[PDB]
Amino acid sequence: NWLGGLSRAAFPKRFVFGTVTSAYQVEGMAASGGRGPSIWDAFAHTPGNVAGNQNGDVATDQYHRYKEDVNLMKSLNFDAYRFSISWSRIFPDGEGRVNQEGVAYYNNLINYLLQKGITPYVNLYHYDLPLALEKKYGGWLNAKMADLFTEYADFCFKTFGNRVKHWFTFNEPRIVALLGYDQGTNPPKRCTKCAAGGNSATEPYIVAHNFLLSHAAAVARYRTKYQAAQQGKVGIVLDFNWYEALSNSTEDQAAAQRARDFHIGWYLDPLINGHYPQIMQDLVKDRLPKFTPEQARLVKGSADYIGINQYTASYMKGQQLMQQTPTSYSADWQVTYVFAKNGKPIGPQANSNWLYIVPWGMYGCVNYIKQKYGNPTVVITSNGMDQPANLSRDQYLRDTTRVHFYRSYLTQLKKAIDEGANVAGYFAWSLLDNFEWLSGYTSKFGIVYVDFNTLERHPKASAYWFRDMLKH
Ligand SMILES: [Zn+2]
Repeated sequence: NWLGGLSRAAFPKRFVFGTVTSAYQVEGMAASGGRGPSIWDAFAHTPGNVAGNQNGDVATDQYHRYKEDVNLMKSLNFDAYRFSISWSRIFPDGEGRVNQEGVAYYNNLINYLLQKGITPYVNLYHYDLPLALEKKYGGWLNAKMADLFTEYADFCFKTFGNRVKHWFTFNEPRIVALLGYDQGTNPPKRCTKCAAGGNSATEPYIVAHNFLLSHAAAVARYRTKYQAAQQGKVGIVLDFNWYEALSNSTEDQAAAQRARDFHIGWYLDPLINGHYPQIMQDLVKDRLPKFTPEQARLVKGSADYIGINQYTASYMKGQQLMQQTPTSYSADWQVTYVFAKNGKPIGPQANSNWLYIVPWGMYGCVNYIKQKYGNPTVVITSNGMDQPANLSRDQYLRDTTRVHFYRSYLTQLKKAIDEGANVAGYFAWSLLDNFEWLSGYTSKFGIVYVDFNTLERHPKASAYWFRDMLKH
């Protein structure tokens, strides 16, 4: 049947299903309601940076329409909603003066969600550093971010935490490090070649270290000041795409494992075990910052659950490990990407070139975390695929590839859970077609279509699929 045997009964009791957005991608009102600019506002307003020179000034205008969108997600039988708070909408300069109008918006959103029986899962940060902090402090290159982020987090805990019980600090710090400071294609556009400056061999590691230290500091503040009264939880969201050895050779299996360690272990080994992966210590050496014993003890165990954003999988081919002049975080892995095996592609691509449709990658990732890291509580915090630009409304709505995508990926997640993986929830990226970063409005990830001329919402076939699967 079109559900393929899936329903709430096929998952654990009290398993959480939700949808996901982020502030800059859906809110709009980017320069209104008292919001200060983020590094993404500056980046997107520069000609050439985003597809079609588009930006998030208006986006889906969820700022004005949030009750429509909450009504819709309730009608589709979701239990929860993952969204982010824009740091610069609360603190336009990232520190100092509070924008009360911004505070009121998130109060209103949170209160309506609760009124409608949808649990808020709230991210503090989703790529959108206040531009003032980038300019004044140098953003995530500066260890002072720990203090700056903790003060912002403290405000959010105090202001919203009597109602919000499920927090995340960051979203995919690996992607910030990779695209912001290795390749230099996302803000602040730093890299060895880059006009803005940078060093692709050192800066990604500095940035990741500062995310880990800031996460740990924010959680320490939660636990020492707020947790007794509020009784909520705080985690982090990490991307993890699967790596499969191209062959059973020792060198191909070692390559796939190196890729896992440089991708997810970079954050998970510190968060679970209190140190960076051994292979990273061995290869990156003095370019990898060292936690002091005290810092390592603050980072270890500092995530109450691990959010995983899972989309795709790649084959990995190995090589003899060589002594090499450092060039970049990416080159440090000493692996070779491969997208076919035995003459067959690993899967077909969605609209995004990096997004190969590989449902068994979901099982791969979840099983791996279960087996390697002592089966921590995991929440799938994003999973989904995109349609291309320029389709007709009805073409967007008949999204049979996305229906197949969710049925297959959820069957694979179910397989892992039935084998004992401690997965507590699953969140579809995205509730709505939205501003997809460098792709702007040319990539459509939503289970709900948004007409970007009229701003009208129309649920796609995949939205009705969820509604059917999730009925109580
Ligand atoms: Zn509006």
